[PDB]
Formats: sequence, structure tokens, C-alpha cells
Amino acid sequence: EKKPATEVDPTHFEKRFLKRIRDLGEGHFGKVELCRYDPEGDNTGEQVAVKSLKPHIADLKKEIEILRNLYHENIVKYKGICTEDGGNGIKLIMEFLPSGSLKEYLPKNKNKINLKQQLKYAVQICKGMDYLGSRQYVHRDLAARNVLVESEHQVKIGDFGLTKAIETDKEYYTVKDDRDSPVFWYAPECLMQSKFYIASDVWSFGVTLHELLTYCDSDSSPMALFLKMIGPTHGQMTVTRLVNTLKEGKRLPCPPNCPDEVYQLMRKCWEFQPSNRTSFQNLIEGFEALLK
Ligand SMILES: Cc1nc2cnc3[nH]ccc3c2n1C1CCNCC1
Repeated sequence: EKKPATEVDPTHFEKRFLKRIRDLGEGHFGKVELCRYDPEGDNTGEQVAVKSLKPHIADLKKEIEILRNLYHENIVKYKGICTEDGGNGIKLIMEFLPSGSLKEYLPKNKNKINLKQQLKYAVQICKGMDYLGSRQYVHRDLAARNVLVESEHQVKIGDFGLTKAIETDKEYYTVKDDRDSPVFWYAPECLMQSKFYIASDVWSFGVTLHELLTYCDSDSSPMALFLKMIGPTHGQMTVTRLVNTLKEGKRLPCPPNCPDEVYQLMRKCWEFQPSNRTSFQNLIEGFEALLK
């Protein structure tokens, strides 16, 4: 067969040149690893973040198609895919951000990162989220560990494994498997009825903001703080207890050194009724007013 010219697709990453360095993070079905795409074989190739399945293909495939089509400075950049001649299997290739998530970066840089800079992170997170909301997506997994640091001045939403499209004319996505829910980040309606509204992402932003304000310290994490509030030994009764505490109107406490006007913005993310929650737009305005 007279075969045509072998054109280069910059988004096609060959498996044979994708060399593992270390693990970056892991769910239950997926893992991300730092790799070097090193076709010259001399360890000068580009570092990239590679997400694959643990030995759900259709899910990863939809995550790829979602990220590939998102274009925003506060959203991690798709770089491409890795596929094998055999087929079926696929890995997602993302830019690698050396500073990691807020979980790695914040505890190491307390001295550099003050309140104004935190509030700018908060604005950038809201802008990425708002951009996402406008494409009719609910993220469902917003948490400090899913916010990457591009530079001391810039963050990016850095994973989309649970992201779902909201149907046209509907206001929420109804979820089926919820076993692996980040319950300490989830709004009541997600916990009780398993429905996800954009306002549900707003709630999760509320807690992500808390983590940011406490610099992602483990003893101040939403999980640790909630378990302390309700009892850490209730096992299968934990979510119920959690739902009650929220129904009772309890919320995470104000972080030390968090000024009440920032805390009050946080509170509006946690109004019990979805409809009463501030929007990402309002949040952006509120934050911007504090930065003037
Ligand atoms: C911890 C971490 N560091 C990253 C650097 N670059 C990345 N690029 C894409 C992810 C990603 C990174 N991650 C996590 C983010 C949350 N999901 C697991 C990996």
C-alpha cells in the first residue's frame, strides 16, 4: 500500500516514551502520575501529569473530552492522550504543575502566602468554577487537593473525574454511585437526595475556601473538624449525624485570623437551601471588594 505522509499530532503521546517518575495522586479507579515524555531517551523531555485507570474506560474518556474542550487560565491544560495500537485503553495527559495542589503548597509556604493572596486564589477558583458552570457542568469534587498551584500568583482547578453535564432545562444531576463521596465537602441536598446543583459546587467551594484559609493543615481539615463536632466513632451512622448537624445549623468554625467579612462570605456558601446560596458571580464581587 502506497502509504501517505506520517503527520505529527502534538496531542498523541506514545506509550513507549512515557516514563514513570512518581505517583501524584489516586482515587479508587484512577491514578495520576508524574511522567517524563522522553522520546530522545536522555531525561530532558517534558514533565507531564498522566491519569490512567487502575486494573470505567468510558468515564475517563468523557473526562478527557470535557477537559480537552475547557479553555480558561484557572483550569489545568489538557495536553493530549496516550493510546495503544490494541485499543480500548487510554491515558489522559495534562500539564504538570511542580508546586502541586494547595495541599502540598500551602503548608510549605505559610510565610509567603498572606490573606490578600488567599483571596486572589479564592477569586481565581470562583472564575474557573463559574466558567465551568456556564458550560452546564457540575464539578462534584471541589476541594483544596483539586486546586493546583501554577505560581505564587495563580491557581488552577486540576481534576475533573466526577464532573457531569447538567441536562438542558434541568437544574441538577442525579447521581447513582455515591460510595466514594467526599461527604465532608458535600451540601445537604447531595447527602440526602443525591442531587447536584451548581449551588452544590458553591457549597463545596465554601469548604475549599476554609481549607485554603487554614493552609490545608491536616488537624484543621474539614474531615477532622467535622468528626470532632459529631463524634469520630459513629461508623455507618456518620453521614446521618453529619446531616443532622447541618440541619441543626452548625457549620465549620471561623479559621484563626480569618476576618469576619471573609467568614461571612463563607457562610453564604453554606445556606441550607440551594436557592439561598450566593453565586460564584456574587462571590467574585464580594472577594474583589475586599481587595480594593
Ligand atoms: C498532587 C498533584 N500535583 C500535581 C501536579 N500537576 C498536576 N497536573 C494534573 C494534576 C496534577 C497534580 N496533582 C494531583 C491533582 C489532583 N488529582 C491528582 C493529581
